[PDB]
Amino acid sequence: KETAAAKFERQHMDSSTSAASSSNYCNQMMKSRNLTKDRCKPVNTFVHESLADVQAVCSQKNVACKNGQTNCYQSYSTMSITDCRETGSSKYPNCAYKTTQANKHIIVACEGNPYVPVHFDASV
Ligand SMILES: O=c1ccn([C@@H]2O[C@H](CO)[C@@H](OP(=O)(O)O)[C@H]2F)c(=O)[nH]1
Repeated sequence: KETAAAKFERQHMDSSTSAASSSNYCNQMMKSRNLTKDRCKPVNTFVHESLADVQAVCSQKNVACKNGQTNCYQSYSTMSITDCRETGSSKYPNCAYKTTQANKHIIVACEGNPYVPVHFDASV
C-alpha cells in the first residue's frame, strides 16, 4: 500500500530541479511518477522546493479547500512549480502533456500526525 503523504510526494514533489522542465518535462515526469498507468491523469503539479518547505505550508495560511473542507493551506511565499495539463490530442497510453512553469502560492490539504500534505488543491 501507499500512504496519502507518500502519494503526495510521488505526485507533487520534485526538488531535484529549481526551474526544472524542458518542453518534455511533463511527458517524462507524468510517466516516471506512474501518473499515466491507469489513465492519463488530467492535471498534476510538481513543486520545485525542499520537502521541508512544502511540508511547512501546513502551518501557514489556512484557507478553504475547493471541496468545502477547512484543512487547506496557502504558502506565504511563492514557490517554483510546474503544471502538467493533458493535451487535447493525448491518447492513452501515450499520454501527452504541456509543460508550464510558474512561481505561485500553492494550496495543499494537510492531514495526520505528523500533519503533512496529502492533496494539491490549487496555486494562486
Ligand atoms: O493546481 C492544481 C489543481 C489540481 N491538481 C491535481 O487535481 C487533483 C484532483 O483535485 C489532485 O490529486 P491529489 O488529491 O491526488 O493531489 C492534484 F493532484 C494539481 O496538481 N494542481
